[PDB]
Amino acid sequence: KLHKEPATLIKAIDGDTVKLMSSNGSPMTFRLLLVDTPETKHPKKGVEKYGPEASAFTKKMVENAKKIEVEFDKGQRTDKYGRGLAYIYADGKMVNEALVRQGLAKVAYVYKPNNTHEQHLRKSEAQAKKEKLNIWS
Ligand SMILES: Cc1cn([C@H]2C[C@H](OP(=O)(O)O)[C@@H](COP(=O)(O)O)O2)c(=O)[nH]c1=O
Ligand SMILES: [Ca+2]
Repeated sequence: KLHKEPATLIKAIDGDTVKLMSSNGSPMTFRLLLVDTPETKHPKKGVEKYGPEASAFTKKMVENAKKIEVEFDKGQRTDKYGRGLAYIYADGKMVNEALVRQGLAKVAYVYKPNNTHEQHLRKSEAQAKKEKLNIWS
């Protein structure tokens, strides 16, 4: 149902933003749907706590994968900054979920109709909270 396709890593930027080579054949910046990892680049809030950890996690995950796939939700495919909005998978593992599960991101920016995996992400977030991991420590 959801549109999914292969992509190739260009570079990991931070915990929730990565540059990939789309099936299109064009280099694009992707921002992970439904999550927010702590900031590491913008002068507002600074280098938030867990930022570097979130960044390291994502980098590790995409750099070690055999296969990267991008899955678009049902509504808009790009944000106002021109970033592609998707669920990213590394060897069939959802990075968006992986981060939440570890308490390295919170569920955020839920913009209907792009919320197909919201409940899934929410459950993982509840578990991380319950286990008092990283952000929830
Ligand atoms: C995740 C996501 C973020 N965004 C926008 C909202 C925020 O804009 P503003 O910058 O105007 O606040 C910003 C959050 O991204 P970052 O966490 O990368 O900064 O990107 C969307 O528009 N749609 C989305 O699905
Ligand atoms: Ca962020």
